Amino acid sequence: KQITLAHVIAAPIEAVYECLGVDHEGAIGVVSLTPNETAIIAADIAGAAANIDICFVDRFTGSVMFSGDIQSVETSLEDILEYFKNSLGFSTVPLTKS
Amino acid sequence: KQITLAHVIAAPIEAVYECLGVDHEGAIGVVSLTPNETAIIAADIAGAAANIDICFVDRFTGSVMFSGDIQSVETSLEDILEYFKNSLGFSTVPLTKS
Amino acid sequence: KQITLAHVIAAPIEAVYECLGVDHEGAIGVVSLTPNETAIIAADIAGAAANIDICFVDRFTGSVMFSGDIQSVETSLEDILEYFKNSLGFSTVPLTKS
Amino acid sequence: KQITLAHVIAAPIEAVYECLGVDHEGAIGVVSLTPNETAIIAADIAGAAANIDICFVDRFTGSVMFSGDIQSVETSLEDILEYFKNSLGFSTVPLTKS
Amino acid sequence: KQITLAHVIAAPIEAVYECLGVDHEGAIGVVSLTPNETAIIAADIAGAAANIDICFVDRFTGSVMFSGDIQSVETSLEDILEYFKNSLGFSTVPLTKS
Amino acid sequence: KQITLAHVIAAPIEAVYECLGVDHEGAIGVVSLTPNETAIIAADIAGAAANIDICFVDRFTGSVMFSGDIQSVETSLEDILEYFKNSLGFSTVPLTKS
Repeated sequence: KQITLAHVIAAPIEAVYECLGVDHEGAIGVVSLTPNETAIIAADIAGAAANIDICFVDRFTGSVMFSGDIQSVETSLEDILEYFKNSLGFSTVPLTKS
Repeated sequence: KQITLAHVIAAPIEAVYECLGVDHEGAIGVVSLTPNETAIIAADIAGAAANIDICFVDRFTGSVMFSGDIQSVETSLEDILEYFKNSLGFSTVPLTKS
Repeated sequence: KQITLAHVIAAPIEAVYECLGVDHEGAIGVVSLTPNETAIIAADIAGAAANIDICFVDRFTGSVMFSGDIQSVETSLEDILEYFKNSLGFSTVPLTKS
Repeated sequence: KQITLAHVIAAPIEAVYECLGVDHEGAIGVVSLTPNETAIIAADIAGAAANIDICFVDRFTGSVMFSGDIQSVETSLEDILEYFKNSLGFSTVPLTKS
Repeated sequence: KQITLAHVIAAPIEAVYECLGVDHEGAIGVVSLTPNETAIIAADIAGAAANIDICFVDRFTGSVMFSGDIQSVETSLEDILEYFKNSLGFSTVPLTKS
Repeated sequence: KQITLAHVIAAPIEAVYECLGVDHEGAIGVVSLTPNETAIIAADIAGAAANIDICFVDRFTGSVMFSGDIQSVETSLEDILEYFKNSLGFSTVPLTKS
């Protein structure tokens, strides 16, 4: 049980927005974890902050992405890292910004 | 022989339901175990409570997911943990809620 | 976390330009990394040099391509390799030219 | 990083030419490699011998095809295998003739 | 590298002939292989027996079909299976009749 | 190699008949399989019961449809499922009625 990425893109670009198909507004939170199925649980905690929009949940690769105000995304990532670490006994990586 | 996840999502969201393709009603039980093939045996015990709906069984990764009323999912997970522990001699993780 | 390709094509040809659909001017930077989703983060750093044009970002295969003056592409690739190595703790391959 | 095919068809037929849409003259060099995006780099090296004509470059499947005199195609395939092996650290298959 | 189908239809029907657009005479050899591009190489070996007529070559799906006397089609399929197995190092399925 | 649909419509309607262009008499057998080209082989086995009429064979999508008495259509579907499973080593879905 590992979270290998819990990243936030503060200021994405047109090509990054167009790729995900979002409103060209806000940060993007990216998460990678193993086992791959737990992307469904991570997506749930990220989606609990109602202003966060789930971009895609891939249960095969273990990937989650979501958009919203920089602050909401950081809280969502922080919440995912905190729960998975303390409750689900995952070994989490530190949060990263670009 | 390990069950590394036996998790229930009590109140999933639109994006989580849409991802699995269910009726946007009920909890979701998630299970990870090794060896990976025994996802077929776990799915059988989860599917024995006839109101539980099997979402996907992955025998390559060792992943099972299923929907239904919060109570049915908990019983299904509890039954899987109890059988695999006592009968199949697995080392099980405690049941988790989100 | 691996960057397996960080390549620059200094002098591409008509068929290579026509394939990507660019202005038949400049070098092409090609990047492959795992996990595949981090193509979104690599594309962001490549797109930060405003004269670089993002050709395609594939989050499923982990592939990024972008065009612009040979010098801009090298800096973009160099920046991607430097950040992913130092910040995101990736194991990067050396930059390559054709 | 693998080149799984680097094949030359010395004497193709009407149906093979008509399928690719070439001048019904010369051999056809076929290349398959992973990652799939590096078909763009292989196409560049094949297209460097100016008498070779690029038929199609598929960056999604990792496929390159090109026509020209039997000798030009062999050199192009030989060059691709040599560069990818020595420079890009690919594990190449032997060249094949039909 | 896999040949998943190498099938012969000994006695096709009006609707099968009309679908392919052939002279309503002879067997039909059907071939599926991965990678998909090698349908071009399979078509070449099938077309080497000059009485065989190439129906379609799909390089995207990896599909080849061709008509002619039952004996010519069997030899063409047998030749494809033998070459791809021994030379191109494919894992071939047994030849099938309907 | 998968048969994903092997369905029979016992009592179709005017709009369904008019859509296919049949004599407004009998059931309709619908089949979906991958690879898509094997629709030609499925159509052959369905067309072997001479009272069955082939509606369309799509080798690109992998789709077959045919009309005739409810009993003939069931036998044709049953025969397709049995052959593809036992001979061609397909993983077949159960037959369905509407």
